[PDB]
Amino acid sequence: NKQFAVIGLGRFGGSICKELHRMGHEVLAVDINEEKVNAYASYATHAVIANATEENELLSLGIRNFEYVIVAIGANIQASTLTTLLLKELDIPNIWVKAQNYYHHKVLEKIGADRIIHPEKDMGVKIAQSLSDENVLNYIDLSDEYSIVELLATRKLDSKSIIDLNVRAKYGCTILAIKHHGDICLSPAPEDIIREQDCLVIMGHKKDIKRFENEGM
Amino acid sequence: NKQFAVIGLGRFGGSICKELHRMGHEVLAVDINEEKVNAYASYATHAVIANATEENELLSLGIRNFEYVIVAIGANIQASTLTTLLLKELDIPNIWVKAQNYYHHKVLEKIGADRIIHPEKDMGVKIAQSLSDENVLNYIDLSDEYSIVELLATRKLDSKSIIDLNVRAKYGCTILAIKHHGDICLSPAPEDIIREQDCLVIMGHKKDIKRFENEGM
Amino acid sequence: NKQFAVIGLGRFGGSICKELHRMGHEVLAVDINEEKVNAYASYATHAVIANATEENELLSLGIRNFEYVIVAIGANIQASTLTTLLLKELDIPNIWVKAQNYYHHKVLEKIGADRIIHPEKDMGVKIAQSLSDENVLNYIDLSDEYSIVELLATRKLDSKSIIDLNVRAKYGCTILAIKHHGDICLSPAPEDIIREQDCLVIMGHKKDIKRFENEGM
Amino acid sequence: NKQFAVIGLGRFGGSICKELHRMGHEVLAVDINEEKVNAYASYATHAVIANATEENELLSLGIRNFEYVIVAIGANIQASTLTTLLLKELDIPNIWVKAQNYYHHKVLEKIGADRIIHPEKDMGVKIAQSLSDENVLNYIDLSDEYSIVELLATRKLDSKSIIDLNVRAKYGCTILAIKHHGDICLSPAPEDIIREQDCLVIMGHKKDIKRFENEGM
Amino acid sequence: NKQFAVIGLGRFGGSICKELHRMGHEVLAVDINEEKVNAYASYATHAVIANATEENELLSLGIRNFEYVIVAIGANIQASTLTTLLLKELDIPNIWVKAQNYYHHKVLEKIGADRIIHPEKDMGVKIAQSLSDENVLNYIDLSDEYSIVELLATRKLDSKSIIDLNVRAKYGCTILAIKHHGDICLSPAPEDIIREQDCLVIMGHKKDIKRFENEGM
Amino acid sequence: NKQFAVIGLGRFGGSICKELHRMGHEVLAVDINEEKVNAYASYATHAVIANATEENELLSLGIRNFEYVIVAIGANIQASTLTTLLLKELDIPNIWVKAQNYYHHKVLEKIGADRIIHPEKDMGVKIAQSLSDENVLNYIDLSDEYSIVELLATRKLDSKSIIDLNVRAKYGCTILAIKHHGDICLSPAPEDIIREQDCLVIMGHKKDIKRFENEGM
Amino acid sequence: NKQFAVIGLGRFGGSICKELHRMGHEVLAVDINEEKVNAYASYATHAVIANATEENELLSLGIRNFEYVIVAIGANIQASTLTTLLLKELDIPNIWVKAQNYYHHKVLEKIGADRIIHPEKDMGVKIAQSLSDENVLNYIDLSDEYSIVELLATRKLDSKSIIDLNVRAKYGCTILAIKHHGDICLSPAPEDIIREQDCLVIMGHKKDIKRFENEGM
Amino acid sequence: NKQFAVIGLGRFGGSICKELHRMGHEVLAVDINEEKVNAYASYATHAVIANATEENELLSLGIRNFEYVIVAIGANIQASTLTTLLLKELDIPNIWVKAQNYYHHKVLEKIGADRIIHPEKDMGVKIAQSLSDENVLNYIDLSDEYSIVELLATRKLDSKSIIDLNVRAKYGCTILAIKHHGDICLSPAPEDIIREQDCLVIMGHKKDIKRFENEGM
Ligand SMILES: Nc1ncnc2c1ncn2[C@@H]1O[C@H](COP(=O)(O)OP(=O)(O)OP(=O)(O)O)[C@@H](O)[C@H]1O
Ligand SMILES: Nc1ncnc2c1ncn2[C@@H]1O[C@H](COP(=O)(O)OP(=O)(O)OP(=O)(O)O)[C@@H](O)[C@H]1O
Ligand SMILES: Nc1ncnc2c1ncn2[C@@H]1O[C@H](COP(=O)(O)OP(=O)(O)OP(=O)(O)O)[C@@H](O)[C@H]1O
Ligand SMILES: Nc1ncnc2c1ncn2[C@@H]1O[C@H](COP(=O)(O)OP(=O)(O)OP(=O)(O)O)[C@@H](O)[C@H]1O
Ligand SMILES: Nc1ncnc2c1ncn2[C@@H]1O[C@H](COP(=O)(O)OP(=O)(O)OP(=O)(O)O)[C@@H](O)[C@H]1O
Ligand SMILES: Nc1ncnc2c1ncn2[C@@H]1O[C@H](COP(=O)(O)OP(=O)(O)OP(=O)(O)O)[C@@H](O)[C@H]1O
Ligand SMILES: Nc1ncnc2c1ncn2[C@@H]1O[C@H](COP(=O)(O)OP(=O)(O)OP(=O)(O)O)[C@@H](O)[C@H]1O
Ligand SMILES: Nc1ncnc2c1ncn2[C@@H]1O[C@H](COP(=O)(O)OP(=O)(O)OP(=O)(O)O)[C@@H](O)[C@H]1O
Ligand code: NA
Ligand code: NA
Ligand code: NA
Ligand code: NA
Repeated sequence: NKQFAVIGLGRFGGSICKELHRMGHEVLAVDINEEKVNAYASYATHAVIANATEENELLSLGIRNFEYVIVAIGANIQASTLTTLLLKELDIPNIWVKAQNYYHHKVLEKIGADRIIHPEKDMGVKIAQSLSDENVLNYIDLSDEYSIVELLATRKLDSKSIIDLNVRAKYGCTILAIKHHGDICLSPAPEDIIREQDCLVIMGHKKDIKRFENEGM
Repeated sequence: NKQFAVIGLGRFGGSICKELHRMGHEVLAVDINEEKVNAYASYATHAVIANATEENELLSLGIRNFEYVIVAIGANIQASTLTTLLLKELDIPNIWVKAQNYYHHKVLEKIGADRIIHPEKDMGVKIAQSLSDENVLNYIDLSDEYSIVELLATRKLDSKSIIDLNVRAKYGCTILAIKHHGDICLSPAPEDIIREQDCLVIMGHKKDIKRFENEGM
Repeated sequence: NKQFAVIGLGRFGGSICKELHRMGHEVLAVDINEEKVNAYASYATHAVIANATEENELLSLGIRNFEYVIVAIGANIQASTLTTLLLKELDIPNIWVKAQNYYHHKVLEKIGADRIIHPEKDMGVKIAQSLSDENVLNYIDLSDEYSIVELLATRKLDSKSIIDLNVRAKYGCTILAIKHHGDICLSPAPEDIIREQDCLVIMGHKKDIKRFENEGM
Repeated sequence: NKQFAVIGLGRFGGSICKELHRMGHEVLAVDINEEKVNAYASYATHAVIANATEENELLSLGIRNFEYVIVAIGANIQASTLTTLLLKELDIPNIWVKAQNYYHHKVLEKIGADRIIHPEKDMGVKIAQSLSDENVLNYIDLSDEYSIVELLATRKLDSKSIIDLNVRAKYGCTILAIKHHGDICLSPAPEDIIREQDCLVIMGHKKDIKRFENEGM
Repeated sequence: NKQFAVIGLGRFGGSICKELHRMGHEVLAVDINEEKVNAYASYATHAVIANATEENELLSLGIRNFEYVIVAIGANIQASTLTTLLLKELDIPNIWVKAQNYYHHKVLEKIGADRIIHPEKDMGVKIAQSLSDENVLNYIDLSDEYSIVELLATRKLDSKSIIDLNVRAKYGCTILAIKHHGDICLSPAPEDIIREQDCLVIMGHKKDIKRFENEGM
Repeated sequence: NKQFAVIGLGRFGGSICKELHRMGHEVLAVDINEEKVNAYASYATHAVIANATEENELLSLGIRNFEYVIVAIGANIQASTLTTLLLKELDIPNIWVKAQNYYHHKVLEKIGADRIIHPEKDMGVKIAQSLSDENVLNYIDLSDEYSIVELLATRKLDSKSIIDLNVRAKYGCTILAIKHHGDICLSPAPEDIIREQDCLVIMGHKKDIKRFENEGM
Repeated sequence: NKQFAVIGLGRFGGSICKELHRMGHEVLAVDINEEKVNAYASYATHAVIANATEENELLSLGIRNFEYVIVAIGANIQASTLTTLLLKELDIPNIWVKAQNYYHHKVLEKIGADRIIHPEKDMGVKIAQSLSDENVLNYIDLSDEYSIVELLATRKLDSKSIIDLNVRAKYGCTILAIKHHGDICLSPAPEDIIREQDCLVIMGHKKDIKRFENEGM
Repeated sequence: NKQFAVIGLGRFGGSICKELHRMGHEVLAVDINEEKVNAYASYATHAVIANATEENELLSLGIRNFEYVIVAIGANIQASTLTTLLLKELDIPNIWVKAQNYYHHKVLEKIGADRIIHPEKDMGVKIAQSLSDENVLNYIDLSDEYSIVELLATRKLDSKSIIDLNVRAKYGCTILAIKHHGDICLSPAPEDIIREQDCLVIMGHKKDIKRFENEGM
């Protein structure tokens, strides 16, 4: 019953479509280029060649049978803009659009895009964070000051316990998860040790985590 | 600090350069497009116009002394491949490369790319997960089975204590954080309550977290 | 006098610029085409080569201080849209935009265009009205029902007085003006006569005016 | 019986065709681009894909069954020129052609075009008139010195009568129409009042109308 | 001598310019192609780079004072037409124009071209006449019926006197000239003989000349 | 039986083909562009779409059933060169080729072209001769020193006889033909007169003809 | 049974395919351009139009029934690179690839190309050797110091024996073959003579051969 | 030394230039591509940017004094042909030309090319011979029947003497050289043995050599 349409098969849009189909959902792959439709037809419940900037073709797809629509056109600003305008004028509930710059974001905001995504920009900032800090594998920001960070275990952390490396007192951070040799310990007891090259999931303020990385690692 | 060289100022590479310079790192912005080098001039230490595939221009850039080199050319496969093979011939320790498809990733593997990144693919996976479940704001996967997940609160959770929603034994998860009205509570107590439209950071197995999303949300 | 800035010197925009400068107004002629800026140089106060979609060039033009800004780019939808959104971000009070189709008009509505113009459409309507009825030279519509209409005289009207063609009671209209042999009579008397190939300015309901065109012409 | 052919479907030509069809006439939409024919087929009694610069195709349309022919090609000077030459050499009674510049007008004049239209230029001068004079909504020029002008009612005109604002004596102009809240009074008696934001249709010399606008408004 | 201006240095126009300068005439070689103006520089009095369709450049060339202006642009119809209409607006007495097809010839007729030339067409007619009859070297048509024709001699004419081949009464023609071994005899006598592979200039009706070509050759 | 093939339908080639067909011959029109074949099919005994630079297509036309072949490709040097090489390697008796420059002539000479034609160049020199000498309508060169010239009769020649204007004694030229009001007198008697605007066909040395034009005209 | 696939029909690849077919082998000609397939279909046991950079098409050809595969694409570096990567990932035993530069060679080496060929470069060095030494017809290098060289017999060598021109003692080289008037003597006895313009196949160190050429020739 | 001029720096021509300069010859590297002239600057005596088809630039290069001129343009047939005809018109003694197909070779034959080379074709023949027989490393053909061939040794030949493999009488060939472990033995004795993975230089009839390859290898 729940229906997703993915217009603009690219890296972002193709990933969205393939992942939504893998999850067992109803997805329609839409693209103006025939080769992209041929490539993503195996990964969609239905795939059509449609110039989504044309109205008639959009109505022929039955764009109104879809609860969610994702305009993944991010390089052609005019195409994405007028596709989103068409979709909003056809009373589509949820419209998520890939953006290209701040001004494309402003245009999509003014025309009524329900969600605007900047994939390359967010990945750029995350990869820069992992770049300057070689210890960070991944993280998630709780706010402008707090976050949960996954770290690669260290020369200094090898064979040390959670009270030997106390963080709730020495840094104000909380030990959260340990990953060793494929196994994963959640909410670990104060007796658990950490070996080198393990995955340490910690949580707290960014500055305290950086201080732990500088002194405790 | 450190020495980063961002070849190919795109959305991804430009975000990398801007974020790295915001954190005060020496970042060399390299591109072939004059307007691209003009766009990130104030957002980098040195912004030079140069063709990265030419060995003479790479020697002119002094690229052999940089510790970190990130090429962000994804659409142009030949340029990215030859630039990566060049930098590897110049014996660069850290080479991070943005890829476009599986075969580009494999050809970067064979020529010695240190870290290959697929930004749009991972972001599409994340946004598709957020699309299938509107409650999920952000998340991070500890493995192929356990994750830390951020949720948006529901009318079904307004003014309900943490002990009322026992997640340690009813589902085997752990509530981690409560963001409310711009403030944030880390590692809360069983007596703290939940209002609607709050940010709930939980941690546990994916299936158990979604079981909560079904039963209690 | 006033401050007008005509971005996009086209046929429409070039006519605007030429006419406004003929009446002695400070008009800034802005275009990307060097030959276009060279064409209207003597027909404007300042004629500058600049890309209107670039924010830096718009700041260089001092466009933030102008009271009236008219962008005449119709064919290029993306350039017109981003220029309009730019000028609105710069808080311009009066933004007049030339449009190309309905969706361009809507996207200009959503980004805050002050007045959207469709020159070719309205002129086509007028010329089609003049085509269906060869008697109509020009006209202006007071509403969707009443108009002031200019006619070319017919052999059926040579040397016939205004009282002979009673239009106030026979059709409910009013004869307004009589152009003859380069001279012009405004608000004529019932004793003035009509010769053929004269300009007859009448006013009234469209259906009644055409009823006259049928019966008396 | 009366037949119109509209060659050159653009903004101007498309408007002409759609308006002529709305009026209940026989129109044939001709265009070299298939998409334009597909778009305007719903708005024409018949629509064909024809390269109107080719003779054979023009004869195949039966261009001789048409009393009126409108060459709305205004960007390609050679195409419009040779289409008009073909049409005049095929003994078409009325040929109306959209022009682009003064020299295209001269060429069409020399080859025998029955009417030459400059839509963008006329709209440019009219919009410039409405630009410098913010009170003018629309107008119609009776001669180089006299015209009928429609104006937006003023702060000063609110709740004032036609003898309180005497124009036949104080300015030499004639009150002609009033439009208030959707209703429209024609040839109004001296007792009618005028409220703010009403539409005031006046008629007279341009200088007297401007003096009224300066002092009386 | 005289003032010629060859606009559009092509094969035809370049030949005109080269031959006219060889005979010592002031010839202005005008073209848009820089290499074309460089090619005929030593073969003209003045060779200037200029766009002929621009009125300002034509005024810069001082083209209004030239007595003879020959535009040789044939492929580009619009450029040739506008250049011709320009030069006619500048009141040039002698305007010679190279045409490409019948409609280009007609549009040059209507805009006032003084002499329209079709070089390739006439040369094709001449070469086709020489192809149908290998005896014909060159010819000139006095009318649609009588011509002066040059023939190549045949074994059937070696050492035969002019009185032996009576052409004044047997066919009604006149033998005019005998070219033999680099020498040439004008208006020969009945006693002069003919050798093979000579140039025989005859004059008369086409049918009678070909009757000779059949019977005596 | 006699067969002509015309490859390269242009102005020159199209004229050759149309004139050869008008003469009642067997012509095959060959062109790579489909529109040219469609245009010249009505003027050829057979017309085909063939890329004449391909061998297989040439053999499929039966290029060997043709005694004469005319490569009228004059703008593409490589196409004409390799078509002529193919034709000579297929043992075609007579190959006549349109040339473009002296070096193309040399190439066609070396590869074995039977005849090389420079139509535009010859017409250029002839039109230049008619340009500098406004009296010359047409002519034919007998040698480097002698020629027959057709002239427009003169103010001075009006109503004068052939002995009154003696040329065999005063100039060494021979009176040859007179054309008056459509009639044409050949080999005229010494009593024939010449009126103004008549056509005077004279024959002799170029210098004597020029002296006659200067003094006798 | 033995199967060769030749992808990339060019001069090199076309020669490989035609020669392999002449030898009586099983060859499949693959090319993205239809005309190349049409040209080489007569010279291959099977020829198909296939975009070899696409996987699906490669599997459809049955690229796995081929023991040898030759990627003769040498101008498009990306196409050849990704075709070779596909072929190696499909477990093709022998992959021989035409290269373009040293860096393309390095890429093909890293991705696992079984053989890399530089045809133009090797022919360039061989033709340069024959250029500076006009006596060398062909040769074969045994090592960096020894080679067998074929030479054109000399003015000095005419009618001289193998002991009269002793090379095993005077130069350290070995006489190997003589070719005279089409006949060829192998391992010749000490009595054989050598005439001028014969072919002399000698073998030894490069320096001794050059000394023989300088003094003995 | 000598004077070589390499026009058209390609893979073949660039290899020629590099090898000839390595051997210390005055080589003029001529190309139209600026980057190509910049690439071989250090690998030539003089590297000049020039269009070879322009006669003026060829005179500027002083090409008329060079003894050897090698044009390596193969893809561009017209440029190569006109350059060759130019250099032949300048009476160059030695003109070597790279060809692309048979007809290009013939047109170079007809215009007087001294030596025409087909590098890719001959290399394809050689590599196809090495493909049909993996034992063949290199070879040189003494005629259409006898060759000197280099083989890779087989397990079937390890530690077998030359007299054990009698090739003079069993097959009529002669073993010439044995390369082993970087050393090389010329004209070996019957007592020398053969190890596997050695280079065996043999000489004789092709059929007899392959008979050995079958029976003894
Ligand atoms: N009407 C349309 N107009 C334009 N593109 C369309 C349309 N319909 C579908 N598409 C497809 O949308 C895709 C948008 O990809 P594009 O290259 O423009 O963006 P991108 O942001 O660079 O891509 P990526 O998602 O890989 O980051 C293209 O594959 C295009 O074929
Ligand atoms: N050889 C090169 N040398 C330097 N810069 C280059 C080179 N090739 C491409 N670039 C630059 O790389 C940038 C990104 O290239 P491209 O458009 O191929 O990437 P993309 O992956 O499609 O973009 P995005 O990063 O926005 O997803 C551009 O600014 C381009 O100018
Ligand atoms: N970004 C820009 N900045 C400045 N000038 C621009 C820009 N984009 C277009 N123009 C100019 O706008 C003018 C008109 O543009 P365009 O051809 O798209 O309009 P049009 O509506 O088709 O024309 P017309 O006004 O004659 O109907 C041109 O002179 C062009 O150079
Ligand atoms: N034979 C033809 N040659 C050229 N255009 C043709 C022909 N037949 C039809 N057309 C159409 O005529 C139209 C002319 O529009 P064009 O863009 O050239 O003019 P314009 O003056 O800029 O348009 P507008 O009327 O919107 O102001 C095009 O849509 C074109 O497809
Ligand atoms: N507007 C222009 N102003 C000046 N020169 C021009 C202009 N347009 C074209 N030319 C020149 O006219 C010459 C001939 O033009 P074109 O190729 O259209 O003629 P053509 O009739 O095909 O040639 P040919 O005379 O060889 O038969 C060229 O040298 C070109 O550069
Ligand atoms: N194989 C072919 N290659 C190229 N042109 C071909 C071929 N076969 C036929 N043609 C035709 O030959 C004609 C040659 O005309 P082109 O414009 O090249 O020469 P031109 O000398 O400028 O012409 P013109 O005869 O009018 O002076 C073209 O119409 C082309 O379509
Ligand atoms: N997938 C493909 N991508 C690109 N080219 C392909 C592909 N499949 C076949 N081909 C063919 O491979 C050939 C490669 O020739 P190309 O001109 O690129 O190389 P080259 O090294 O200059 O050639 P040559 O072998 O003559 O030296 C072309 O004819 C092309 O049509
Ligand atoms: N007229 C010219 N004058 C000078 N250089 C030229 C000219 N035309 C082509 N070249 C040069 O010749 C070189 C080779 O040309 P092209 O690409 O046609 O040859 P190719 O045979 O395909 O190449 P390769 O030698 O690698 O097989 C290029 O560097 C090109 O710039
Ligand atoms: Na992207
Ligand atoms: Na317009
Ligand atoms: Na021509
Ligand atoms: Na090559």
